[PDB]
Amino acid sequence: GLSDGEWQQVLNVWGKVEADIAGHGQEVLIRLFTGHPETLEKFDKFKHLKTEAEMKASEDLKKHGTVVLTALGGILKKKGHHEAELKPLAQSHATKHKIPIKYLEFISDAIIHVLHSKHPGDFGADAQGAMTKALELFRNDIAAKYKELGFQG
Ligand code: HEM
Ligand SMILES: [O-]
Repeated sequence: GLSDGEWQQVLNVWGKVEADIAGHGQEVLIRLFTGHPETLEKFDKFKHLKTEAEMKASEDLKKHGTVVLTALGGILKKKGHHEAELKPLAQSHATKHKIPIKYLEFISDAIIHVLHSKHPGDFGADAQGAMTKALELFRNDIAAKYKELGFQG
């Protein structure tokens, strides 16, 4: 797990995201979709976004970005005691949305990239280490639920 010091770093970094949840959410999803087009296909409502300009101009994409980061933020604030919050998310993503765990790795990487992109020089090595541990814990706990369901893709 993460140490108290690491969780404090995670939540300090998260404060940066909370100042502009929509902007961060939008950029994380655009980073995901442009770097891994196959992920866009999992969203029937975003499949029409044929270009990054259309992605940038989509208010519904920003809306979903807000939903995604709000959910992740809720989980992070639990500092690992997130079973009740994480289980339903893991189950909807495996059973309803059919999201392979690889795509969760992709979005975790996108979050780290967006943090550096929006806060260059202000997302330190310690902060990156802590946030990475938090995202890995998140991903790994979802993976355990995916294994329970026998879900691969
Ligand atoms: C940080 C990771 C993620 C978080 C916190 C997150 C959170 C959410 C939430 C809260 C919802 C709405 C409630 C629900 O259906 O469970 C949702 C819906 C959805 N998610 Fe995610 N998600 C994550 C990653 C992904 C990834 C990586 C994909 C696909 C590559 C994905 C695909 C979907 C789809 C298709 C929906 C339904 C969208 C719609 O048509 O309204 N999610 N997600
Ligand atoms: O999502």
